[PDB]
Amino acid sequence: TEDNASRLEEFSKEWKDASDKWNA
Amino acid sequence: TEDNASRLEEFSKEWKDASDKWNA
Repeated sequence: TEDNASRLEEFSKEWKDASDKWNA
Repeated sequence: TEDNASRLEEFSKEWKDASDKWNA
């Protein structure tokens, strides 16, 4: 569970970067 | 674990919105 949570906390940065890129 | 699951259930809506936007 904690490993999966760490994976998602890592992936959220990538998703935020993608959303910021696509907002422009 | 339950807080992380709630976070992912919230984020899935945003990902679905992004996929729907990019399908057009």
